[PDB]
Amino acid sequence: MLSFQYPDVYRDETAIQDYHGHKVCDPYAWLEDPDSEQTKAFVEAQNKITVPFLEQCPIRGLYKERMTELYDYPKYSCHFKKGKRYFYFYNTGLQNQRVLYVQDSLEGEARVFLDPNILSDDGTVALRGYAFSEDGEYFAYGLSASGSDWVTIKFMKVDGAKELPDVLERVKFSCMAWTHDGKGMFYNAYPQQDGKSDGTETSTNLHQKLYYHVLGTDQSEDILCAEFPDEPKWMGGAELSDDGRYVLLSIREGCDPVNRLWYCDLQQESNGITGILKWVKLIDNFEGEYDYVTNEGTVFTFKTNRHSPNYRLINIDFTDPEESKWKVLVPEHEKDVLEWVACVRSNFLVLCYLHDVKNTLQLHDLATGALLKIFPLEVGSVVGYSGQKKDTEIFYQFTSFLSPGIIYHCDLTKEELEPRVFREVTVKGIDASDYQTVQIFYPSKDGTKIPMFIVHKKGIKLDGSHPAFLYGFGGFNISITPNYSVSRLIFVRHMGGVLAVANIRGGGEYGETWHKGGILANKQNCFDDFQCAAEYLIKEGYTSPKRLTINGGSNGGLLVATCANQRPDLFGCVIAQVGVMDMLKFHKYTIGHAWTTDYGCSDSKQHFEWLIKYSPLHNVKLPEADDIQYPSMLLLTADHDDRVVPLHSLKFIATLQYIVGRSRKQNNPLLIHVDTKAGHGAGKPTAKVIEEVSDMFAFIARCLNIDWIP
Ligand SMILES: *C(=O)[C@@H]1CCCN1C(=O)[C@@H]1CCCN1C(=O)OCc1ccccc1
Repeated sequence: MLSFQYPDVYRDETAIQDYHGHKVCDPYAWLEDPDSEQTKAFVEAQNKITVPFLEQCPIRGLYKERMTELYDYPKYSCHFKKGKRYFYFYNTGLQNQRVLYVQDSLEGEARVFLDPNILSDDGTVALRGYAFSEDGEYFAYGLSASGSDWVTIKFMKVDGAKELPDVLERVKFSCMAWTHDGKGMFYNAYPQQDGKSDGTETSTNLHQKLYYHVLGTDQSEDILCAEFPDEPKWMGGAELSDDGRYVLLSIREGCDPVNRLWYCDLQQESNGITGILKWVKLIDNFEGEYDYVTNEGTVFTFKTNRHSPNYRLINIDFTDPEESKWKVLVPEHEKDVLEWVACVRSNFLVLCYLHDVKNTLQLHDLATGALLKIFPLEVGSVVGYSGQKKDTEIFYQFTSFLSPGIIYHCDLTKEELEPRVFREVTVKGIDASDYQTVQIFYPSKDGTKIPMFIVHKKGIKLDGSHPAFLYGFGGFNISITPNYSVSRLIFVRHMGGVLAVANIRGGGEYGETWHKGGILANKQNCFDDFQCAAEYLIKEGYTSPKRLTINGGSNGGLLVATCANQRPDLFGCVIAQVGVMDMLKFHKYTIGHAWTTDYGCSDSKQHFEWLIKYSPLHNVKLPEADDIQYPSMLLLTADHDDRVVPLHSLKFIATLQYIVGRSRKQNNPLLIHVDTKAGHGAGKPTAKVIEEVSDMFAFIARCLNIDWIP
């Protein structure tokens, strides 16, 4: 199998740090500098062995060809109205980036409004955020290059798609909100910093501020509206109330679903937006989340988790703000999570719930909160929606494991609300009726029942002979719901595989309690839950250890890397994408400081004690038993991944190759592929997406010796 030799990698044996009395050696600390000749040489040498390994077996070509054929289907976003026009995103099939279209009426001819594809040869410049002025006549849009979180905001006049001179730099993790007078827009920007700000730097991002840009002026003239100099990690995002009277500021610190909520009655400004606004600190702590839904005068409707982990809707009257006075409009459900809420047609509320990891959609009355209509959906997820307060209709997109998705439309002006299919596309080549999706609940180590979806060809024998692909994330209140994936379906159909997704703790599937069950001191619950999912698939006969592959990205990369260290005997292959591997230093780079709410921080003695036990980089160790080696492992990262700096994967693979790779019993490959002109993943062009999945499945195919099934 292995016809390559791992590259020489210098070990700085003097790199020792004391963590509250615990000495930790970091021999590859030098890989933290992306710009050094040493790090660049390291990346080149790794890619040098990884690429030929992935490209050698013709199965990569077969997969790539089938992926290009099957992924080539029309992809539409929900239509949405702004002013007197309708807009929608659309990709004919294989365009690198989806294009934004505009039409003057639902029946009118559409025309290209904004095509990101012409901004680069390889589709590496992508739209990242946008906002139309209240009247829909002006448009602001963010552009990111090479996958970086950094954004440059540009502007256009909608009538005639005219490019305007306005350009905003140093924008990142930014809100985009126009004042209803159409004069300008609020946005966030970071102070100037030494070195690069292109996605290849590792510099921590602090002191984000809120600015107001007046259309037709230079950015140097922008008004500073809010800043938190004594709290470097605070981030304040603005949004205008539906009536345009109030600017609502949501201040966050970390990744927990909580925020301070301050407001500014624009009518009360002495002379417009001229400097720091007269903020009224309605909710001035980080004890709960308050997500604006709508307001009627001074009565504000918010979605909250304040003493309601499954979320609920409350009305806070700015004129009688005390908590004891808040009205509960839609009480918290016993088990179902209220995911999001939208106000449409003035007095209707669209509520989307997650019931056992499946979405439900319903219409409620704004005044009473009473249920009015249930919008029927098959088992799956609602991944798109449109319908603001002044709109008289809604569009929503549904997807599932076996269906590319349906876009529905409902005219809310009709006495009898009847949702209708507005757009639907089927993928020729994947007959959804040949497969079935089942949801089971398995007990974890502590007995907690964890949901898991399994997708497989109908009528298979549970004899343990099938290759399996198990996916998990487990963290940040993120719910892993059903979604359509051509790449995974090719694994099922053409590689005879079984797909599994485990809804492990740390996610938001069962509200904030589920989230808390997989963070801080309890992070190990995530790893235990996932390992138990693998054991369930094995015990029930869906697969066997040597045929099992586990995959996860970012926090999911951490998930699979830890599982490889803790239970190498349980998996045959592990693909960790853009994963956090150095749990002792993650907080030091870019936006990593925000993740301490889920993981803790090594600066704390108590936290260090939890972290050191599972940190991937610090737990690589040769399996005790002679008959056990590490599973085949592939780490995937990119040079502009400024979300999770690539040094995580670089130090981790150096460690894996040295400690485990050098052992005689280790025959399974331990590799890394670092892509160029790409980042964490958002905005990645179709061409790159195709290459990435082709790499993943070719790796699985080679390592597990799986034959292609025509
Ligand atoms: C991938 O899971 C990485 C590593 C662990 C957390 N994470 C993220 O990307 C998190 C979770 C999804 C969003 N995110 C993030 O850092 O967003 C940036 C941010 C914006 C605003 C406030 C705080 C953070």
